[PDB]
Amino acid sequence: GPATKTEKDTLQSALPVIENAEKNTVVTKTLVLPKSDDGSQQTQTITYKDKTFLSLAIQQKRPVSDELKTYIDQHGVEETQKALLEAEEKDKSIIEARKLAGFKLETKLLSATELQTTTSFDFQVLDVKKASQLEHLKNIGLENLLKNEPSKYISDRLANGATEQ
Repeated sequence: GPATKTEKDTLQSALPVIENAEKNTVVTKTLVLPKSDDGSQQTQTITYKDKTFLSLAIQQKRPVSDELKTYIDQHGVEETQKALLEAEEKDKSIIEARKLAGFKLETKLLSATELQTTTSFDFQVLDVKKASQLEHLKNIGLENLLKNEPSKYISDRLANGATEQ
C-alpha cells in the first residue's frame, strides 16, 4: 500500500598507529522507547562494558501543565526555568534521592510550554536497595534490571514496541 526504505553507512580509515592506549571501554546504548500514554515520551540510556549495568539513565520529554502555565503568565519563560530548578531543591522526594552517591536529576524548560527531565543511576555507587524504594524511584524496575545482561533486555525492548539510536 505504502512502501518503506532503508539507508546504510560504512567508514574508511587506516590502521591504529599511535604511542598511547586507553583500556577505557565504555559503551552507551540509547533505546528510543515509544510514546507514553499520549503526548509524553522518554528514552533509556544504558552504560555497560562486560555483562553488567555500569549506569542507567531515564530522560523525559513532554508538555507542561496548567500549574506552571500560571507562573509563565505572570513572569515569562525567562524566569520559569529558574523556578523549575528551584522546585527540585525543595522537593523532599528529590532530597531523599540525592543522598545516594550515585543518583543525579536534571530538569530544564525546553520552551514556554515544554520541559525535559533526566534521572541517572551510577550502579558503581548507587545503593540499589535504597534506589528501589524512593517514591519517585519505586515505579522503575531497578532490581528487575540487574537480574539479566545489559544487552538481553534491549532485544526485549524492541520486542515490546521500542527502537534504537
